[PDB]
This record gives sequence, structure tokens and C-alpha cells, in this order.
Amino acid sequence: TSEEWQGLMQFTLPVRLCKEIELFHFDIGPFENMWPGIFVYMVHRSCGTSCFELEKLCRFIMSVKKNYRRVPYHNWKHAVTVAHCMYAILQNNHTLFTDLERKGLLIACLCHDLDHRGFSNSYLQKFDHPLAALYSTSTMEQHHFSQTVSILQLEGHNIFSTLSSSEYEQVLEIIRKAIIATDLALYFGNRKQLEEMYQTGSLNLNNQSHRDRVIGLMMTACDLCSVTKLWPVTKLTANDIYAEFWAEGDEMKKLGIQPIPMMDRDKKDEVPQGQLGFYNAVAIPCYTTLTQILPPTEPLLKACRDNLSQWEKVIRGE
Amino acid sequence: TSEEWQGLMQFTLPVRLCKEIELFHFDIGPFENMWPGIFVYMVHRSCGTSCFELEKLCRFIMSVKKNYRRVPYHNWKHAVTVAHCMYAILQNNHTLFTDLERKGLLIACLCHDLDHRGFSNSYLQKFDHPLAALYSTSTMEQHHFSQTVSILQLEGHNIFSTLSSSEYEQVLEIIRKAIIATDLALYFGNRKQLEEMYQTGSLNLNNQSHRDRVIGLMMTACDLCSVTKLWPVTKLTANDIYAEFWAEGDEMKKLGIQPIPMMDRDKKDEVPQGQLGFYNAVAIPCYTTLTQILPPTEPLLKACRDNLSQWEKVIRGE
Amino acid sequence: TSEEWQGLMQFTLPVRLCKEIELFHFDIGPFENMWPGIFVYMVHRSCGTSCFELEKLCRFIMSVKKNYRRVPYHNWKHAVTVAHCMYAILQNNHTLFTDLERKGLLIACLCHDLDHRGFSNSYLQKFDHPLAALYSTSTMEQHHFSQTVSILQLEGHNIFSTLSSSEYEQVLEIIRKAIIATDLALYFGNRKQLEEMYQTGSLNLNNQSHRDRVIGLMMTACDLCSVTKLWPVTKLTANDIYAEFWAEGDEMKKLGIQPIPMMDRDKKDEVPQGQLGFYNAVAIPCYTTLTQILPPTEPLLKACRDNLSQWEKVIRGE
Ligand SMILES: COc1cc2nncc(-c3cnc(N4CCC(C(C)(C)O)CC4)c(C)c3)c2cc1OC
Ligand SMILES: COc1cc2nncc(-c3cnc(N4CCC(C(C)(C)O)CC4)c(C)c3)c2cc1OC
Ligand SMILES: COc1cc2nncc(-c3cnc(N4CCC(C(C)(C)O)CC4)c(C)c3)c2cc1OC
Ligand SMILES: [Zn+2]
Ligand SMILES: [Zn+2]
Ligand SMILES: [Zn+2]
Ligand SMILES: [Zn+2]
Ligand SMILES: [Zn+2]
Ligand SMILES: [Zn+2]
Repeated sequence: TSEEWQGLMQFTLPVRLCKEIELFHFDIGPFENMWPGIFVYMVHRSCGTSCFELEKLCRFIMSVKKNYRRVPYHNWKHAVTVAHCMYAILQNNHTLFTDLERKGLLIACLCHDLDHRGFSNSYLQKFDHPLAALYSTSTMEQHHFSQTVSILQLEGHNIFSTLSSSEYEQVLEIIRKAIIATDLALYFGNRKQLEEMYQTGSLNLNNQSHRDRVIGLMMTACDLCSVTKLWPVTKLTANDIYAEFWAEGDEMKKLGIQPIPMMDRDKKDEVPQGQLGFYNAVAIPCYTTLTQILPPTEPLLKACRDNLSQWEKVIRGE
Repeated sequence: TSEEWQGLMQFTLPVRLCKEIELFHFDIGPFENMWPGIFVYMVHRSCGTSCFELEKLCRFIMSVKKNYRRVPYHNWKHAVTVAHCMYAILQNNHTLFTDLERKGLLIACLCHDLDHRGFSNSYLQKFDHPLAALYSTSTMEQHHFSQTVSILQLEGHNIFSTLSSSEYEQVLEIIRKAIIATDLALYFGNRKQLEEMYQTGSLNLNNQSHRDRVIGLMMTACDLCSVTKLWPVTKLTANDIYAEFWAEGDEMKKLGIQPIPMMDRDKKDEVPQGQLGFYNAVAIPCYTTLTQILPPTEPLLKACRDNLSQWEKVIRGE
Repeated sequence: TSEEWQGLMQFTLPVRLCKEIELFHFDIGPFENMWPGIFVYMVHRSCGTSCFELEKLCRFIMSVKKNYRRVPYHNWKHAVTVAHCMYAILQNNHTLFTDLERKGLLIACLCHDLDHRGFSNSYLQKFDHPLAALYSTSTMEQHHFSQTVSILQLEGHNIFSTLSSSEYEQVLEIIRKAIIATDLALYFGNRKQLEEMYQTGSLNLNNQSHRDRVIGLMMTACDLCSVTKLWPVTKLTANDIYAEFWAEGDEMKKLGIQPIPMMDRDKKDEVPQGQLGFYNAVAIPCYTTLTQILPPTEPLLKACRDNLSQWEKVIRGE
């Protein structure tokens, strides 16, 4: 049979990639046509060679790719990079997650920014975009999930077709919650709640609502993982992130609204301080809390701390 | 019937766009997939919901879009922007124009830069481009009109198929004259003639040759409308315009010909003075004459004057 | 018949292009859709109007075009530019080459960088790219030839189908050797061998191994021809070349490896000196040796010397 042939197959990457893909700070490289193979490899090791029908999975991946746009940062590369961070979290916390959760989270990560234009929810609201009228909160993230479902509904694209309806509904809920959690506006309340539950000892991974929160934080951690790479990667990725911010800032000015300094290309000198503020208020607390809840995710925090030191070095002019 | 269903339909934009589209200084935004809807809305309000068969119009628009190139300034965005300026002129001078003229001018504006490479007529002549051998004068503009006719001749693309042959020939003439008028080399003689006719009182909109001239000036005014937007839009658009000039300047240097300072990227410091010269010699007289002939177009002149003040502010280092 | 109709046809370029295409320092221009016609013209003058079936040749050219990537320098424009330099060498040494060699070398030049990503062999090795595992030496060049053969094997794409098998095998060998010779790592040993054979008088164009070497040097000379154009072209092309180097340098840093100064975007100030070093160690000796072997290629050397003087002028701050 088809599932039998797939059970005998072994997907391999080049030697260097096989070794370094296990590292949290792994970079997926500039060869776009290798990314699908990298994702499939990650799925095979974390879930198993029989989790998805290979032909369907490849079809799904290429359709997802086609629905990411040619923008500086929120592109196809970002999707696969976020998926890799989730892979590393899953592999280092392997006894914690179900089969469905492992399937769902890698797929959710790949799909989490589908059809992103490179603008924030705030801009869409201010521009009075049709999407903002349809989704009052988490505008883009609700759209990302809608795009995911549309791709799954295409002929030969339902990678979950072997699941029972019960399991199908469960994995789609996992995916929906995970994608919505990537709305950074929801992160602040989530981390604060998780911190309180961790300190009191009420935090229980057997409680579904607690579990959803932890997954939500994992999604933030993966989404922000540019700050957890080695310095050369972290610095170069920041260029792409700010390219998008400045473009939004330009568009804000066109609406007659002065953008925040983060999005203003006339205030490039304020970036190092802005980075310091971002690490202190967002990135460091994210990985600190995640490390508390999941100690094997420690390397993410260490790398984030190291990049913080590097930005401080920039500020001093060193 | 089909025309009956269309008569009952109402096309609407988001609330902010409905309000601000009526403003001369409106910016169409960075969401490309909203531009076709914006154009259709403008056609519906200025001409009527029964001027074009909707399915044919949409097919036509997408084909026009496909025939604009990915260049910094003479692109699909420019086409829709010029069309909007014409919409605002038409709406504020609504008793003056026939049904055919309103149809023709919006379509002419959308098609006026079809297949533009981002190079001027002068460069094509000097490079000895096949187009320059075919069209000795108004080289690109003659090509734009030829592209328009080619699109109209495609199956299911003749948006004027309901017109009589007499009316069809009239609208195509309106379109041809309007597109040729966007050759800025022809503007100087046209404005000068219009100024003389306005001062003597010989200018008569009932005279076809006079009428053609006024339409020609309207086309220049719409074509140049970047200088009539608010300062943030005007300044950012100037970046795109000069990107193309510098690219042509590079190509001129490759032919062994020193380009004019306007096209020389080594002389970026001369841009503010070059802008002052452009407003004084071209933009201000254009909108001054247009305002004299059509007083409701006044906001274009006011905005042009304000941008002139801003460029003077740049020169002073303020 | 079909070959008879083609024998009566005459392909012509615009007047300026017909004249200036014969010059070694000719620039092909920014009009992409004219490049196929330029190549066909060169083939017709150097080989003959009956060397290729026109319909097959055009199909082949468009497929080759489709398999070049949108990279700063190793793109479709580079392919046609290298082909032009070969055309000029062939035309000025017209009694030396067979029909097969003229066919082969122009096609080899057009195909010599097929599917280039803008990265060197060294980067692919260090990234552990699948291609490096398959081709241990001349990694990209072996891939370029493989892409060439794949295009020729497509239906209606075998432009050499009229050749006998013997001749077909000969032209494919000419093409293979020529493409492999564009590996600049192989150039240094080749030029050194040719210099020794020239000085002793052992160099004999009737010896196949000697002939292969000379063709190899011709391929280097054509590949590097940016340094043989007039200064404005040479300077602007250098921008594209370094754009690719800096991108590779960024990727090297992402692997945790400090790149050589040539590829480091933080060391832009070292470029003029790097250019001086490149001309002295690579470009000048290449064209000096080529001019010794083929005196009519002299203009390439003169232009290279002139560009060397220009870079020295930059260093002095003049
Ligand atoms: C590496 O640096 C960053 C990475 C990042 N990665 N992902 C997301 C962001 C980022 C994206 N947007 C953010 N917002 C959006 C809303 C904006 C307001 C609400 C003021 O419109 C506040 C800032 C914030 C705070 C961060 C982010 C920001 C970064 O620097 C500020
Ligand atoms: C906002 O600034 C401009 C907007 C513009 N929008 N549209 C068109 C132009 C522009 C385009 N080209 C122009 N020409 C072309 C011919 C050129 C010669 C004839 C010397 O080759 C003279 C300048 C001129 C004078 C203006 C134009 C120029 C502008 O600044 C000079
Ligand atoms: C116009 O300037 C150049 C044109 C060029 N055109 N083609 C190729 C190159 C070029 C491409 N790569 C080169 N290498 C690749 C290997 C690299 C090592 C082996 C150190 O990785 C040494 C430099 C070298 C020496 C030259 C080249 C380099 C140039 O400047 C250095
Ligand atoms: Zn997102
Ligand atoms: Zn994201
Ligand atoms: Zn034009
Ligand atoms: Zn225009
Ligand atoms: Zn090469
Ligand atoms: Zn090459």
C-alpha cells in the first residue's frame, strides 16, 4: 500500500543540516527550494513518517508557500523559521505533547502569517480596511486562520483527512488558538497570567485552559525567535523587521497620522534604544517565563540575553 | 436580465474611503487588490451603474493591470491615482461633460501609461529603440494608445460594445487625444494657447478644438497630481519619480551621453532646487491656468502652492 | 521548405545597434525583450542563417531565459553580455574556428550561468548544499552544464537535431569544456600553462588540448568582460557584482564564518583597493595573455588598462 511504502522511506538532509537543525539557533539558509524538505524532515522526526501522506503534505506546503507574499519580513522564510523553533521546543519537551498537538503546532507555525501584507492590525484599523470591519480584534491573525482553512478545503489538500471528525475538530482548534496567540497584543495578559500561576503552583498542564496558555506563550516565543539566534543572524533579521515598520510608518504619514518612533524612518538613530526597550519589556520576560515553565527551552533565553548585551554594546558606540 | 441585476446593485467602499475619495488630495493606499474596486466605484458615481457591463469592466481592468510593469513610478498605482484625480475634476465640474467624455476620460487615465518601461521619449530616441522608428513624436504615448486598442480588441474586453459605431469612434478619439496630451512636451504649447484664449475671451467649450485643449490640460493636471497631494505623500512619491530618472541617467551614461542634472544620481543635492524650478516652470502654471478655466479645481492649485512652500523650506535647511 | 524560407530572410537590428554591436565594449541595453533578437542576430552573422531552425532557436532561448534567476549580477543580462563578447572575439578571429565551434561557443556562453543563485562554489561547500555533495569540484559550473542538457532534452528544444550524432557529441563536448572553464579557480593554472606554451612556441591551435585551453581562456575573458567596457558601464556593473558578494558575505556570517573582505559589506571602503588587486592579479594577465594568442582581441586589454587607471584615480580621491 501507499502508507507501507512511506513507512520504509527515510528522509535525510545534508550532514551539516542534520546536526545543526537540532540547535535552537539554527538558521534555515537562503536556498528556498530546500525549505520544504527541511519542514518535512522536522515533521517526520517530531510526529512520525506516518502522520501525513507525503504527496498531500507536499501539495499543502507548496500552496501555503504560494499564499505568502514577497514582503521584507512576514514572508515564507519567516514561516519556516517559526516552525523550526517549534520543532526544537517539541523535541526538547518530547514527553509532554500528544500526536495531535505535534501535528497541529508545526502546521500552525507554517500557516501563522498567511497572506501577510507587512502591516500591523493598528494600520488596518486606521486605513479602514475591509478586514478590520470583519474582525474587530486580532484582525490579521483571524485572517491567517481563515486562509489556513481555505487551503485545507482545496482538493487533495486536507492533510488531516485520515483523522476522525472528533480528532479533526481538535487539531483545528489547536491550530486556531495557536495562530490567534501570535497576536502580540494578547501576549502581555497571557504571560502575566502564566507567571502568577507558575509562582502559586496552580499551573497545571493537565488543565486544558492552562495548557492553551502555555502553547500560546510557545507561539510567541517561536514568533519572536529572531532575538534568539546568534548575533550576526539577529542583527541582519532586524533589518528586515524595520524595513516593514518604516513602510507602515510611511503609510501612516500618508493618512495624516504621525507614527510611533519605531515605525519612523527619520528616527533611525533611535533604533538601538528601541531594541533595548523591546528586549526589556517584551523578549526577555517572554523567554524567562517560558524557561520557568519549560526548562529545556533555556538556550532561547541565554541567546536573548546575549543579544541584549550586543545592543547595549551598540548604544555605547562599541 | 443582466443589465437589470446591475441596476439594482450598489457598490460601496469602507466608510473612510467613501468620504475621502471625494477629496482632491486622496491617496489610494498600499492595498493593491482594493484599487480595482476603487476604480469601479468612481466609474459608477461619475458615469452610472449602467455605463459598463460589470463582468466586462472587471476583465478589462485586470488586463490593463497585467500590462503595467513593475517600475518605481510609472506603474499600476500611478494609473489608478491619475484616474482618481480625473474623477475629482469630473465630479466637481459635473454639468460640463457628456456621458461619452466621462466614460472615455477615466478609461484614458487608467490606460495612459500602459507598458511603460520607466524611460522618457528622449532616451528611446537616443537608444534607437524600435518604437522611436515607428513613432517619431510622442513615442511612448502613441504606444500607450496602441496598447489600449489591443486590450479592447481581446475577446470579452470591449467595454464599449454597447455603443453605436459612431459613439465608439467618438470615445476612442477622446481616449487617443487624452493619452497623447500626457506627452509633457506638448503641454507647454497647449497651456500657452489656453492662457491667450482665456484672457481674450475667445475660449469656448462649445468649440471642439478648444474643448480638446482643455481636456489636454486636465490630463496634464491629473498626470502631475503628485504635487497636489499633502506633503508627506508628495515627498514620498518624489522618491519614486527620481528613482526612475536616475535609472535613465545611468542608461544615458552607458550610451556615452552625460544626462541632465535631473537624471544624474551624483547630483542628489541639486534636487530641492530642481523641484523649485519644476514647480515654477511647469506645475504652478498648469494648475493656475486650469483653475482659471475650471474654478472648482482650485484645491489642486492650493496644494501645489503649499508643496512649493515646503520645497523652499527644504532649500533653506529648515 | 522551411529551411528555404529562412534562407531568404534577413534579421536586422536598429541602425545604432547594427553599428555598435561590432564594438567589443558594446552594452546590450535595458530593454530585455530586445536581447533575444540581439542574440539571434549574432548567431546569424557569425554562424549563418541556416545554422539553426529559427522556431527551435527562439523556443530554446526563452527556456534558457526562464531558467536564469532574478539575482543582481548572475542573471539573464549577464548571459547575453558574455555571449556578445564571444561574438566579437569570433568575428575578429573569423578564419580560426569551425562551424561547430561557433555554434557551440555562443550557446555555451548563453547557458554558462544557468540557474545561478548568486553564491560561489565556496559558499555551497560550506553550507553543505546537495550540489556540493554531487559535484566536488566546479560545483556550480557542473550544474550549469547539467541545466543546459536538460533544456536541450525538452520537446522541440534540441537546436542541434540536424547534426549527425558524431557532430552532436562534438558540440556538446565543446559546450561542456567551455562552461567548466568559467570556473575562475581553473583559470589561474590555464593561463599559466598558455603563457609558457606561447613563450616556447609549443602552442599549436591544431593540437586539440591546446585548442581547448585557448577556448577556456576566451571563456574567462568573456565572463569577466565587465572590466572591458567603458568606465560608466564598468563602474555600474561593479555595483551589481558586489551586491552579490555582500549577500554571500552576510550568509557566511550566518554560518558563523568571517567572510573575506571582498564579501564583507562592513568594509566598503576597501573596494577600490580590492579592485586594484583584482585587475593586477586576474583581469590584466587574462587579457594580456589572450591578446598575445589572439592579437585582434587587443581592444579588451586596452579597455581593461583604462579601467585600471580609473580605479587608481578613485584611490587617490580624484
Ligand atoms: C527585533 O525587534 C523586534 C522584533 C519584533 N518581532 N515581532 C514583532 C515586533 C513588534 C511588532 N509590533 C509591535 N507593536 C505593534 C503595535 C504598536 C502600536 C500599538 C503602538 O501601534 C506597538 C508595537 C511591537 C511592540 C513589536 C517586534 C518588534 C521588534 O522591535 C520593536
Ligand atoms: C515632482 O517632480 C516632478 C514630477 C514629474 N512628473 N512627471 C513628469 C516629470 C518630468 C518628466 N520629464 C521631464 N523632462 C523630460 C525631457 C527632458 C529633456 C528634454 C531634457 O530630455 C526634460 C525633462 C520633465 C521636465 C518633467 C516630472 C518631473 C518632476 O520633477 C522635475
Ligand atoms: C569587477 O570586479 C570583479 C569582477 C568579478 N567578476 N567575476 C568574478 C569575480 C570574482 C569572483 N570570485 C572570486 N573569488 C571566489 C573565491 C574566493 C575564495 C576562494 C577566497 O572563497 C576568492 C575570490 C574572485 C577572485 C573574483 C570578480 C571579482 C571582481 O572583483 C574582485
Ligand atoms: Zn503575525
Ligand atoms: Zn509571525
Ligand atoms: Zn506618460
Ligand atoms: Zn503618467
Ligand atoms: Zn559562472
Ligand atoms: Zn558568468
